[PDB]
This record gives sequence, structure tokens and C-alpha cells, in this order.
Amino acid sequence: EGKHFVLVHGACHGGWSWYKLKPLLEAAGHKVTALDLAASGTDLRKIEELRTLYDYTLPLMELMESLSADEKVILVGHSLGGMNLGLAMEKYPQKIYAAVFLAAFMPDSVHNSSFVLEQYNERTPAENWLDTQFLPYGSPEEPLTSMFFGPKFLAHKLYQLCSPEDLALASSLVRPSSLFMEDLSKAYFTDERFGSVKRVYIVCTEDKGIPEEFQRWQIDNIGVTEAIEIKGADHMAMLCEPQKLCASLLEIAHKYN
Amino acid sequence: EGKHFVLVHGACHGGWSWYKLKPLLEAAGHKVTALDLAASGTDLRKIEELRTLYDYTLPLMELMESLSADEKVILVGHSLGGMNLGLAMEKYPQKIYAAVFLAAFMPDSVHNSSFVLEQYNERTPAENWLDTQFLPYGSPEEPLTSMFFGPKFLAHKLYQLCSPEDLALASSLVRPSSLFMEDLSKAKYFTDERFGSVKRVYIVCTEDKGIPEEFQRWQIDNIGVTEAIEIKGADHMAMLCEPQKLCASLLEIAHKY
Amino acid sequence: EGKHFVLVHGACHGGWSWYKLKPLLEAAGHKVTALDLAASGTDLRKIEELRTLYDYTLPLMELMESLSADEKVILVGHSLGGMNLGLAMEKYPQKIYAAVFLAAFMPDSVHNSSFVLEQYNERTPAENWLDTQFLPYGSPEEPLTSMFFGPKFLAHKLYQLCSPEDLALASSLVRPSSLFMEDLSKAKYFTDERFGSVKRVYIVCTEDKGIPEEFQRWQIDNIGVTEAIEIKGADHMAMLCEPQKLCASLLEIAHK
Amino acid sequence: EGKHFVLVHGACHGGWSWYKLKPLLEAAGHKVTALDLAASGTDLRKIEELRTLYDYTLPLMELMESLSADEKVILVGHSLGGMNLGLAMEKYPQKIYAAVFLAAFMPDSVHNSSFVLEQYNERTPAENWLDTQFLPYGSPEEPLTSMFFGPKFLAHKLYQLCSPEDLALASSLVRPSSLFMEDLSKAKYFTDERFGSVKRVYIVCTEDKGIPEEFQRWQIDNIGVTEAIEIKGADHMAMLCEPQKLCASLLEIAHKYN
Ligand SMILES: *[C@]1(N)Oc2ccccc2C(O)S1
Ligand SMILES: *[C@]1(N)Oc2ccccc2C(O)S1
Ligand SMILES: *[C@]1(N)Oc2ccccc2C(O)S1
Ligand SMILES: *[C@]1(N)Oc2ccccc2C(O)S1
Repeated sequence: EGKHFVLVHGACHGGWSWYKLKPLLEAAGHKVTALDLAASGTDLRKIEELRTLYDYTLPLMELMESLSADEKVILVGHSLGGMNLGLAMEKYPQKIYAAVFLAAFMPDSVHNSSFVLEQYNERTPAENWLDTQFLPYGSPEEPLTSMFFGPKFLAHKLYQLCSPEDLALASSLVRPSSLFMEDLSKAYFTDERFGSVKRVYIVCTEDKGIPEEFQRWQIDNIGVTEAIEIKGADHMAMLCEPQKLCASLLEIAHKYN
Repeated sequence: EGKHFVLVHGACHGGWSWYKLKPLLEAAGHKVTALDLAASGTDLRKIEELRTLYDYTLPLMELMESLSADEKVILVGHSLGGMNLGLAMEKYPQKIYAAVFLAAFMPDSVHNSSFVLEQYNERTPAENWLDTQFLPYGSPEEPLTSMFFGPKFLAHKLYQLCSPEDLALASSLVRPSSLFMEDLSKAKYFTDERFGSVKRVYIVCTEDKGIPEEFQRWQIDNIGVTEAIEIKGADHMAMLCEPQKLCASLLEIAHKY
Repeated sequence: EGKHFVLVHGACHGGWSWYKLKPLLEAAGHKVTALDLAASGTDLRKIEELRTLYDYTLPLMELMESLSADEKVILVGHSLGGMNLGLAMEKYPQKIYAAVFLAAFMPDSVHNSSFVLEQYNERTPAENWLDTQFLPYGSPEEPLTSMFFGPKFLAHKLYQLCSPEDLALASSLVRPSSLFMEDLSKAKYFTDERFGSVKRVYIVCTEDKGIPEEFQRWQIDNIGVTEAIEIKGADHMAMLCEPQKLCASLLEIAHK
Repeated sequence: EGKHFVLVHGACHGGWSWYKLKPLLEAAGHKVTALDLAASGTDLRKIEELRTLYDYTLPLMELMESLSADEKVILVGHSLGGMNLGLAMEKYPQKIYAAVFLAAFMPDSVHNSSFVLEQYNERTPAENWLDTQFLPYGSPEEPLTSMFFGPKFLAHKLYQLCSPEDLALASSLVRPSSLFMEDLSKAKYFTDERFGSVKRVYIVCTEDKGIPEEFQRWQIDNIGVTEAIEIKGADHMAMLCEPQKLCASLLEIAHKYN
């Protein structure tokens, strides 16, 4: 017994975001890896050095490749992290017990890889972004845009139910990121590989960054093997409701054996 | 009469370490700045780029110069942050209401600047470092050495009285640092006229195993302070295991003399 | 190939003062930045907003901060611009190939930061200032004084050997400045480890009547210089009366 | 005794632009005032504080107000400066020997005050502006637009015949201004009785690429002038590329219009 939980943070965050969850999963006798994606957390890479979703996901790809033949894992993707899980599932489908999407963007091998992002962008008026910074770092021929959450956006849309301490922590650690729309519109997931992995979506009822209605929409339109929900949780469930999240994850681990 | 508290982290940490304290001071109606020093927290610089204490303190020096004309601050330095405070005190003595040393290294204006650090290493057994890594990144004629706390040293000497969540956060954010001994041993950066003119306050953390209470008292007895406060039961990371008491202490000294 | 020259104007002037030199340096294949310091040239800040030498030097500090990872520059400071140079040298010592002080005030890390200015003020008789305006805008708690060159001081002491067009240009562009005496007398801007680790070069202007050749020589002897070059026949505004020689001199010390 | 020349710069420029011409006129024994209009040159006001041509021309109006009345002047307006000249001619017509429009915008009393600006734009392609910046700074119910020449625009449309030194100088001194289209379209300023009672001289710069010769001749032909002078081989910045030719022309008008 004892599974391996691979936790993948969202945009503008890093492995640190799982600091309240990690200890809980370990106490239950499980292995946990809360990695930093490229240019995230304490990774020295710069966001301008990332031109594709792959570059950004590289760290996860390297970890998945180091996994022992008999060391299956439970991938947990938060927010944009869901897109990162897609590449891992497409390349290492049989190394995944189940893919868990925590208030994340969950892709599929049916629509265009950027579909869920495009739908989100359309149902999201510019004002909702508040003080988020969107800046170009590519070229008119090869357009690249970076996304960097501002303090207002973090407090009103992502941490409205989190403690003032959690907000202070995030405000001193958030770094520029990117939705990698342009890159994702050029294609990356197939039925045979990506579509063979069980998907479990965890809904955060009070989520304002990625509203509950949009999460439901993804469950209905994209489809999942199972849908769970953490009532009273905002976008940052691993911070405002770590124990509930842990319980859910452990239940997933027991079920998808 | 709101106050501007400038919080300065210790070696291997960053502004994020003050995430529990910051909200408490602000709730009390004060302004707080928890900056990242060079190659710390999310700062993109690498430790190998820092050769002196000044290079490392650069972010603090920039903050001091950005201060309004008639705007003073209360400096709070933790651990190695005490040395950073020394440089700011020597350069902008009139811009500081008081310099608070929290379980920190506190220099003097009599011996060379590396004095207390040499005294610390000489009164503290090598075995106390546990898994901390000391690596050279300079040359035989221009020596440079980086210091990186390992998981054992962090859990056994710094966070022994902190929660498992706090230890998890530190393990995912810690980065290599340096005591900059080489640089500091070759000069006397502090003078009684500037550095020594700044009001000094020391906060002793009785259960500290990183910088033992005995050494803290020794530093106090080496130069003297305007006031010595004590936080009984706090380990090296007082802002994490005793944020409320620390906040109260800072609010008190914020009107003592 | 080709270097980046950062030109820093003196008191009451601005980036425009390098309009004759800038083209020459670029013609040689070099990048030139003739920035405006705070409350100078077309900058919108007012003199009463600058309380310290750092506030005045802010634009130079931002420029240095925006420099590429492995991008170095050659600083050229004129007149008061030398003091601005010192701050840049102290903060970014390793991004500077050499600091050129063109008939400028050049500090050291030994005495007070205002040392050379205090010495200058003690040799310079009140008569020499002519119609220059000195007005206070601070308080005894922190004394502040603005300095504004008058048309006569400009014509007799700074532009006596310059063309009538250049004098007209200056008269329509000069703005109040400050020597920041009091701020400097209590600050510790320069240290031997940083400011003093940067190669120093001094270009003396023989016919200078603003900062006389003797005072220029004194500063050179006071702290020492890696190389001291001289532009014979140039008044205080060497980039206006002798731009070509200045360019040649700068391209020479650009490696020698 | 020598006359008083009041030099009025164009948009994004300042008194400094007349630095080569000023000495020439003074050498001739004449008095010269190269003032800075509002938010121009070293003026501390910002373009966002100006919403009408009148606010922008304030400095000129203040200067005209201090004239002894027994002391007349010769107004020389360059580029957009010609519009500033109009307000002075309207308010102090009897204190002006003549108004000189150097490759400027010369208004009339018949059409809307923005007439010449509207015409200019109608025969000027949106690409002639190059890297020039047009930013809005007026509230939704009170539209206001700022104009800021870019380096390319200066080098290829205004200073194509000037020295590299003058381009370097202009680039380090240009500031944002405005054509004040909004204000000029609803505010009637000039009248035939006053503005029109002043003699107008237009100096054409044949090589002008900012305000092309054709439009300059268009204004002379449509708006009318007392006399038309021409400076062959000069770009938009005649006071920089041909200061001596311009000075001779000004001294000439200063003599026949006394
Ligand atoms: C994730 N961490 O949070 C949000 C919130 C709102 C919109 C996008 C995103 C991400 O891409 S990541
Ligand atoms: C500080 N953060 O913690 C410790 C602990 C033990 C020895 C040195 C140090 C520092 O320099 S920093
Ligand atoms: C410099 N531009 O010119 C002079 C001349 C005489 C005395 C002081 C100064 C400056 O501070 S700046
Ligand atoms: C004048 N200085 O230059 C130009 C050039 C082209 C179009 C307009 C204008 C001005 O309004 S001012």
C-alpha cells in the first residue's frame, strides 16, 4: 500500500501552493511530489523563455519519465494545471491511476486542444480579470502573451474565502505565467492515449476564478469518469479546505486502484 | 500614526516567510513590506551572482532610497537578515525609527563586519549543521561559499516547534544563500556615527536551536541594545510558530522609548 | 562590436546638451543614450520634488536597471553629472566599463560625499556666480537649495567659447537644479568596494571657467584616476565647442 | 531702433527650435522673443491640462498683454504656431506690423476655426504620420486627443534635410501636444474685423514633407495672403536647415511692413 500523488499547480503558482495538503497525504502514508513547473515557484527559468505548453510542462514530463514501471501515480491538476496533465496523460497514460482535475481546465481528445480555454475566455468579460497583467513577449508573426495575476484579482477572484495569511503568501510568490492559447490552437491529445485515462473532476462551489458554472459545463460537455465537489471552497481549495481535499483524494486513490 | 514595517528574511528564505505576521501588523493599521533579497524567494538572480553582503542586500537598499522624504520605517531582521539591516543602518541611519533583530545576527562597529559570524561558527559545533550544504563557488584567491539548509537541519534546528504545513512550505521554497564571510572579514562596514546611532532592539527566541539563546544573549552583551524582548517557547521561526506574540512585541517596541 | 555610451548632463542642463556628440559617436557604430535626469530637459518633475541626489539620479538608475544581463556601458558624466555617475557606480559597479568625468565633480569614498563640492564652494568666490539664483525650498530640519544659472553666468563662465547659437539654445532650455549640498553632507553614497572598483577617466577642459582647470586637477590628485586626458581650448561645454575632439578622446579611452 | 520679433513654435516643439535663427535677428539689431507655449519646451504644464487652443496659447497672450501698444511686434508662427498667431491677431491686431506664417497652418474668419486642420487631414494619408502617437485624454463626454511626434516621423517627414545634430536635438526635446480639433470645431475665434485686419505673409518651404508644399500653396490660394515668400530647398524645419535664408526673408518683411 501507499500511493504516489503528483500535484501540479496552476498558472502563476508553484509547488508551494500544496504546502497544507502535502503533510496530510503523507500522514496517511502516501508519497507526494509537489513540483514546480517551468518558470514557476523557485524555478530560475523566465516566462519569456517558454513558447509552448510543452516547455512549461517539461518538469512534469521529466518526473513522469523517471517513474518506475510499477510506480503508478495519481495526477492532480489545479487550475491551468489541468492542461499540463493532458500532456502527461497523452505520453504516459498507463502510468496514471487516475487524473484528477481540481477546479481545472480539463481538455479532451475530441475538440481542439484550446477549446476549453477559448470557451472560458468567451464567457469571461475583460473586467473580471481586474488588475491581471497580459503582456506580449513574442512577435506579430509568432504572438506570445504572458499572464500575471494582480493582488486584486487574487483576493477577489481566487482567494475570497482564504485566510489573510494565505493571500499574503500568494502575493509574495505569484509569478508571471501564460494560458498558451496560441500554441494550444495549433493542435495534442488522442483517444487511444489521453482518452484511456480515467478523469475525476473536483468542483469548488464557490470558485470565482473559474466559476462553478464553467466547471459544470466541462463535466457535462467534456465528460468525466466521476465528479466530486467541495462545498464552500474557492478556487484555492488546497488552502481553504485542505482536509476536505485530502479526504476526497484518498477516496479516489482507494477507488481507482 | 500608522507605521511602516520593513521585514527582512533570513538566509535561504524570502519575503514569504512573513506571511503569517504581515496580515497581523496590517490589521493593526500599519504598512508592511516583506521584500525578497537578491537570489531569494522569487528573485531570479542566482546565488553565484552574489559576491558580497551588499550585492545580496541590494533589494533592501533600493527600498530605503524609495522612501518618501519624511517617511521613516521600523526595520525587522531575522536571522541573517540582521546583517542586511546593518548595511541599511550604516547608509540611511536617519531613515530608521528602530532596527529590530529577531533571533538575528547583530553586528557591531568595533571589529570587522564578519565578527559575530565568526563568533557564531566558533561557539557552535560543526555537527549542529546536520545536512546543511556548504559549497565553494569562487576561487582560491577570491573565495566564495554558498550555504543551503538541508531537510534535517530545517526540521531539527529551525522549525522543530513549527507545524508540519510550515515545514512543507519551507522545503518547497528554500534556496541556497551565503554568510558572505570572505567579503565581511575584509572590511569594517559599520561605524558608531551612523550604524551605532540607530536604536537597536533584540527579540530573543528562547527555544532557538539554529542560533541558540546563549549566542543571541552573547550578541546582545557584545554591543548592547536599547531594549531586549523575549518570546518564550519560540523556535528559530518565530513568525511562524508564534506570529501573534511576535506581532504584539513589535507593536510594543513601536512606541517604547 | 560597438559599445553603449551613456551620457549624463550637468546641472541646469539636459540630454539635449549632447546633441552634437551623440551623432558622432553613433556614426562610429556605437549606441548612445543621452537621458534626462529628474526635473531636467523635458522631464515633468519640478526641482522642489527632488530632496536628495538619488531623486535627481532616478532616471539614470532606471536605465542601468534595464540593462541586459551581459550588457556593459561606458558612462560619461559632465559637470554635476559626475555625482550622478557615482550613484550608478555604487549600485551597478560591474555593469560599467569605465566612468568618464568630463569637467565634472568627481567624489571619493574617503571623505564626506559632499567633500569635492564643499572644496569647490570654498575656492569659488561669490562674484563668480554672477546672476546665478540660489533659492531655498527646504527647512533647517533638512536644508534644500535650488541653483539656477543666469544668462550672464552662462555666457561668462560656461559658454564663453561657444557659438551664439549654442548660448541661445541654453538660455531657452536651462532649468533650476541643485548641488544637493546638505543631502550629500550627511549621506554615504560612495564606498571603495563598489564606487571605487570602477575604472575612472577624467577629461580636463583647459579653458573651463565654471569648474576651473586647477580644481579639475585637484580632484584628479585627490582620488586618482586610471587615465587623465585633456581637451585644450575647450570651455565648460566641451560637447558643444569641441564635439569632434571629445568624440575622438572618448573613442580612444574606450579601451586604452 | 530695430523691431521686436515674436517667434512662435509649432506642435511638440518649443522656443528652443529658434536657437539658430534668434542670434541672426539680434545680430541685425532686432529684439527677439522665442517663447514656450503651454506644456512646451520647459513649461511645466502637461498636455492633459490643456483642452482649448486658448489654454495652449496663454503664454503668447500674456506676452502681447505686456506690450506698450506704442511698441509693435512682428509675429512669426511655425507649423501649428500659425493657429496660435491667430488668437494674438484677433486680440491685439493693432500691435502687429505683420504676421508671418512659416510652413504653418493659416486660419481664416469665414470657416470653422478647425477648417485648415480638417483640410490638411483630408489631403494627408494616415500613413504620413508614421510612428506619431495619437492618444485620447478627454472624458467620454468631452473628447480630447494628444499628438506626439515619433522619431521616424521627425527624421523622414520633418527633418529629412536637416543635420544629424538637429534630429538628435529634436528627438531629446519633443513633447506631446495637440491639434485641438475638438475645441476648434465648436469654438469660433477669428474674425475679419480684427484677425483679418492684420497683414499676412506666408513663407513656403518647397521641400516640406510634414505639411507638403501643395497644401501650403492651397492655403495661400484659398485663404489668401498679403504676400507669398518661398524658401527653396528647405524642409519643414526651415529655421534649422536654412536659418540665414529665413532671417533675410524676415528682415525684408520687417522693412517693407513698418
Ligand atoms: C489557475 N491557477 O487560476 C486561474 C484562474 C482564472 C483564469 C485562469 C487560471 C489559470 O490558468 S490557472
Ligand atoms: C537564518 N535564517 O537561519 C540561520 C540558522 C543557523 C545559522 C545561520 C542562519 C542564517 O545565516 S540565517
Ligand atoms: C555643471 N553643469 O556646471 C557647473 C558650473 C559651475 C559650478 C557648478 C556646476 C554644476 O554643478 S553643474
Ligand atoms: C508642426 N510643428 O509640424 C507639423 C507637421 C505635420 C502636421 C502637423 C504639424 C503641427 O501641428 S505642428
